[PDB]
Amino acid sequence: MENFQKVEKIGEGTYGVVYKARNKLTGEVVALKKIRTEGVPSTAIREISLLKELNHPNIVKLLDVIHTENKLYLVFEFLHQDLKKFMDASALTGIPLPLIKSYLFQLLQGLAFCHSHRVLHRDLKPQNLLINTEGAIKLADFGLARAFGVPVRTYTHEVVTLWYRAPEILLGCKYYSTAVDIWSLGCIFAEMVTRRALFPGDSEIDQLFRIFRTLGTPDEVVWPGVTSMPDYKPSFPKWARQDFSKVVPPLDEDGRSLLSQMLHYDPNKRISAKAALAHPFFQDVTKPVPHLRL
Repeated sequence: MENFQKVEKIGEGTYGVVYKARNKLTGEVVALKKIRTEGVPSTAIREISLLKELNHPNIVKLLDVIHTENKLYLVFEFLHQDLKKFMDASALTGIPLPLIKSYLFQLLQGLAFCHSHRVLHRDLKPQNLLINTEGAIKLADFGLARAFGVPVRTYTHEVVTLWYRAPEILLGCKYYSTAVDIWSLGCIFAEMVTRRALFPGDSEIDQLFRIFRTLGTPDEVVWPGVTSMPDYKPSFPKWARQDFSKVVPPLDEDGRSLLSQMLHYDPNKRISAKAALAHPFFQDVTKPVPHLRL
């Protein structure tokens, strides 16, 4: 750490505490994440290391991976604000549609890039979407999920957010696909629009039932194979699907259409990041600048 000039805490991540730090030599200001060890898995080291090559305007750059004394530190490019803070800040008037559309468009490009490289996020949420004064938005922590493992109960017992988890994950499918990220982003899109989380579950079953209550309990017609999923129970209540117009008012039909394809139950039917970028909803996309108070 003596390589940095007085580092200061700025939050708690899934794996550990996140600090803002300045490199004593380069003068560069960066984000420093200490990963919470049994000597740290070599398997994880090589996988995380590969992410250093994933460069894209909409992906938070992984600068370095430092392994020392059973300790793993990840050095990332620093951005001053996250979408969760920005949404809370925009709570009164709501984020303007052009800015919501620009952010969604950029996030889909970031997802398309990662997915075309066989890298999945698996834990997307407003907190790991960082923005800057230029109107850019970037995905943070891509690939860390598969690199390490699924969350459970951190040293700080930090309550893991389930709000953006895809249904196939909740129903016990062990083989996650790129579709889980599209689901999460759909949930985030809905949240920017309505200013309220779409599915704020307080437990895994409550999360699943909130999804069922809004999109309808899935069956073999809409999701072939769903009744044979590991955690599926014939006892799940059967809720009828609600009208999308009631889901994200007052989003227009282009937006409602895209969200519906992002929220398809069948991971195989769910729209890919690539196809989503070509949806009519983005026909008039622009890049407005947000008003950030740093």
